[PDB]
Order: sequence, then C-alpha cells, then structure tokens
Amino acid sequence: KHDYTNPPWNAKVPVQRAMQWMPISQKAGAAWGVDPQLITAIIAIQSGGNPNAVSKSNAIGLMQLKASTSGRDVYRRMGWSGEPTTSELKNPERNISMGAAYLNILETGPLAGIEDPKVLQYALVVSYANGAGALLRTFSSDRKKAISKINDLDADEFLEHVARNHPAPQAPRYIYKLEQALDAMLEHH
Repeated sequence: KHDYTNPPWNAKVPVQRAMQWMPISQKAGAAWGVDPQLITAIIAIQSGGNPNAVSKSNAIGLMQLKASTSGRDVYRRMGWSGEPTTSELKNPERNISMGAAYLNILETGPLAGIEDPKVLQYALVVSYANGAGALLRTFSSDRKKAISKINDLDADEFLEHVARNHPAPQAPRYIYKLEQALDAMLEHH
C-alpha cells in the first residue's frame, strides 16, 4: 500500500558507476560470503557509485558506512578497538570491504535463520538502509518468532508484507530499487 514504485528509478547510470568497483566487490563478497551483485546494488542505491558520497549524518563512501554505527559494528566483529576514520571510509577498497562485512553481520546476526536466499536478499537491502530491528518488529517483537514468520514467506510475499506493514515508506522502495539494479546488472557480463 506504500506507493513505493513512484517515482520510477532509472538504475542505468548508478549501476554503470557501481560496476566500476566490481573487481573490489567480487573480492570483498568472496571474503565475507556475500553476493557481489547485492554489494553492487547497494553501492548503486546508497552512493550512486560516488566514492566521496557523505550523508547528512556523515555516512561515508560507496556503501555509506557511518563510523560511530556501521564502522563501530565492523570494528567490533573484527575485534578492533575504536572506529574507522573518515579517510579510511573514503578509500573504495576499505569502504566496500566494510560494507560486505556489515552485510555478513546482518546475515549472521539479526537475520540468522532465514532459509530462502531471495528472501534473505530482500531482508538485507531493507535492513542495510533502514535497520534489521525495525523490519523484524513488523513481524514480531520476538526475533526468533519473526524469523519463523519470514521463513513461511516467498520473496513476493515478503515484499508485499513490507509494502503493507513497514512503517518506513522507503523500506519497500529499497526492494524495488534492488530489482531495478539487478535488471541493469543483466547488461554487464
């Protein structure tokens, strides 16, 4: 019921720009067990493939990591102290390595137990940008119960649930933008 396809998003240039980094995304995806096409879609959607992108809240670089949030999570998972600096997050190789780690952190953490890889992919794009917590709580206040209910859905039912029930209108739009980006990636071989 969110009008999430409006306005139409043309993925062509954002993905063309995100694809410049694909040699890195291939290696980061291999290192973290993460799909390089999901990494590429998230670069296209979050930064437009601009390695110097900086958000209003100082999310930095191709995969829009915030030093005091996503960067801290990447440092904690790695057993490192403190948080990355702005300069480290601007480096395309390190930015993408950290975004891939954050995707692994979401997959192996809050979203652990999701069975269908396509449902997991939709869950990750919505969680990356809007929070794994907010998404899970649309299903249930018990995480374990939310994963159970998600595992009873196919990808189309998952999207339909997010479109009808997610408080954030951008949540279902991330899934739409992901599909536009996967379509545009079909033109790159």
